[PDB]
Amino acid sequence: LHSEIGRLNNQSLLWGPYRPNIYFGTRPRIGKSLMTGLMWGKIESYTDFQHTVRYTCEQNEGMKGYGWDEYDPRRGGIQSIHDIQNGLDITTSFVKIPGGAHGGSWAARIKGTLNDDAPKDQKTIVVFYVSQEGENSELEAVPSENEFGYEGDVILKGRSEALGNYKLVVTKGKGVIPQSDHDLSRLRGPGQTVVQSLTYPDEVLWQAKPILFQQLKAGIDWLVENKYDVADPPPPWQVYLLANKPGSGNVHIVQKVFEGDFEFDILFSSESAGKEVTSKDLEREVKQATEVFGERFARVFDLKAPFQGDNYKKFGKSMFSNLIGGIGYFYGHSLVDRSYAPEYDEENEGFWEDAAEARARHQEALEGPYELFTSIPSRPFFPRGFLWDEGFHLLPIADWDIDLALEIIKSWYNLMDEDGWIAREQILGAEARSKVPKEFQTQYPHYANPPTLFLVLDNFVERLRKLDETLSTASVDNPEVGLEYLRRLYPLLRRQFDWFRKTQAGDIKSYDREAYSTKEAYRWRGRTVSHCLTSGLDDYPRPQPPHPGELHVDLMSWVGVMVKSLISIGSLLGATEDVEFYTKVLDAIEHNLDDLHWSEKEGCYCDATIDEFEEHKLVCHKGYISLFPFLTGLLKPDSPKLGKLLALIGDESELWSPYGLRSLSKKDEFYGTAENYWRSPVWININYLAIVQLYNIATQDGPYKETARDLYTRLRKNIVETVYRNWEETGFAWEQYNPETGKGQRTQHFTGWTSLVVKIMSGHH
Ligand SMILES: NNNc1ccc(NCCOC(=O)NCCN[C@H]2C[C@](O)(CO)[C@@H](O)[C@H](O)[C@H]2O)c([N+](=O)[O-])c1
Repeated sequence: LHSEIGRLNNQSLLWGPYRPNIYFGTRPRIGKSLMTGLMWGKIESYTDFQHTVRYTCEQNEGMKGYGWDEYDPRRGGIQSIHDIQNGLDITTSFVKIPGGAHGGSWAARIKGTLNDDAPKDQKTIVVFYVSQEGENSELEAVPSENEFGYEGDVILKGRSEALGNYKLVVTKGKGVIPQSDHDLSRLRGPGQTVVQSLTYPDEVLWQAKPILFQQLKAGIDWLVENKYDVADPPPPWQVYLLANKPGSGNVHIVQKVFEGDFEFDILFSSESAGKEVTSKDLEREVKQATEVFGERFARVFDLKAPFQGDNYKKFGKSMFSNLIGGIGYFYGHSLVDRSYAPEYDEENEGFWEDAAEARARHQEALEGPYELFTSIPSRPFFPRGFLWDEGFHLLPIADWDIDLALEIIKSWYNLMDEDGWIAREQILGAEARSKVPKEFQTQYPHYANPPTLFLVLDNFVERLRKLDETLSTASVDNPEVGLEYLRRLYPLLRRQFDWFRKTQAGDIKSYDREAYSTKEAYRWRGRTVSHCLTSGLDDYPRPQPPHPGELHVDLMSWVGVMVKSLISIGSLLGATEDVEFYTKVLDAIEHNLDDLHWSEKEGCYCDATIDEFEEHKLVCHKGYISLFPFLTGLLKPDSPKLGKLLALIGDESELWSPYGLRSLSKKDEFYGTAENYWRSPVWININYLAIVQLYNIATQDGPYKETARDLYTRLRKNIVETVYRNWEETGFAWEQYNPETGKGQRTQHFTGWTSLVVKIMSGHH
């Protein structure tokens, strides 16, 4: 029955708009298969279209906003694009119809509505782009009755081993199609839908924009050749309408020109299913999907006071839909340095200069291919997997569809190498590589990243302890299924644990360092003078200079998080030899956090180094780092240390702003310095951890109960209102929030762990 549920999940999740890097497009969870993409742009002149056309996601002054209004990857949803430049408000509805043996059918409706500023007679070019990779697969446009293009629907017939037999139809659609009186209409028609079928080597099929432009250019070249000129030029839109040449190939370009408002549909019909999909089907399923989404939202994200109002409900649906609608499928090679140069060991003073020299050797090579199914921090700026981000993305996703979250964990864990390493950024394939400068593509097997995915696993364990509806929860309703999942995953968690202890170990025994355990001390590899990218907290101030004797209290705390889950899961599997080892490490970390990291003087945790004169020195920068033992759930509810941290969190002159907890204290010398990334702004992921821990203390007998209750209440309020006010004003979730003004700054469309705000509002942790 475990294998049964796995097959049902496979079939359920196969199709999706799993191309978050573009406004709109579909692909299935198969590396080499069928992919679709939407392009549009107004055409007003002979040279404007190339600047107006939209394809990959961006955010600038010309695009007001975009995102999913509702989305469930099992069913589909609706996306809204608000394009100032092209004067267009676009709707893309996408829906899945289960059936057959090949992962079902789907349909999309693309609807374009001119805004008020647009000339009533704007010409808009719309392109649907279709590609198929594979050695033994086929795809063909059925030619039209008419000479020059299509009066009605365009039918593509294809086949592959992955998908079997299928048909993809691009319907005729509603809207005025402009007509030309030019001479040229005698050879190119007066204006009609057109198809060009082409073939390129598989590996470049993804470059839709250049492929399309290469065709437009050849069209124009043909004009110049055949004596069409400025004596008497055809209208711009006709100059950019391709000559109709349907046939067979691995690329098919469907082009339409509309005057005024438009709509058309794409229907993908799996032949192995019932009868083929119709437009009337699409409308039904769209309506049905909405109802289903609505009802689930109210059960799963039941917003509590003072956020019960409809305004906060629209806000919640927007934050949730955009996070889950980021889910993508990636496939291809990664760029890894597998030299393991000894300089990466970072054992010397000045190691950063060594490791730069090792990097300058450039021994990195492509390897793979790999696949990943994952949600993403930002469609326009970060459309790929990020290790510790995913930990946060999956927390609300898990509430919604636990089986989906587990799928994404499985996907992530399947990437882990024999050593136990997973790269912190997953850039798979040329398409993903295309948005990342070369200098930043290379992953390093010594670079770790917070194991935030353990948090999601914790939520699963506690739920396990105490047809789409059925599938979404199958892994908790069927305990044998739950356990088998953990059984298969458990070894890899353990490998990761050990990998941490091997590669990220700090130096106790070689120094004048007294402490309860000789084993337990951690230092992030990869740090520069200015940065510690691997910790997640890029420029949070650390010991200067960096030094092989550093210990990092955040890293040690993460280790604690892992052991606690390893205990929980190990128990469920009866791996007693293991569970006993874990307990001794937990015990040691608890003592060692105190022995090595606690400053009695400052009243918080700190990172350590080694002096000019070789003694252990604590270095305190009051901020997120300082609270780590608390945020990660390691301190007992009656601890005096905890009480002292509650004082720190509450203190307006340190961390507590009207807008949330500041990343760094206003008292710290490093406040608001350098790039001021993690040196003062309010970050929702860390605020979320605090809100959760405060709630724990608040709902449990103890000395800090009512102080925590007070902080919980006010912090939940502050964080939600900050993210909400900004959403109301700007349309966007932001990466971080300004502690002085409350304004969102840095990356937009950050959904992204900012979306955790849905879980904060709904509460009852
Ligand atoms: N002006 N542009 N400079 C610039 C510098 C470096 C790079 N490439 C390194 C790839 O890493 C990054 O993206 N940047 C670090 C920012 N990290 C943020 C966000 C996130 O990393 C993902 O949400 C979280 O995980 C981190 O916790 C959080 O601190 C690029 N680039 O174009 O890729 C551009």
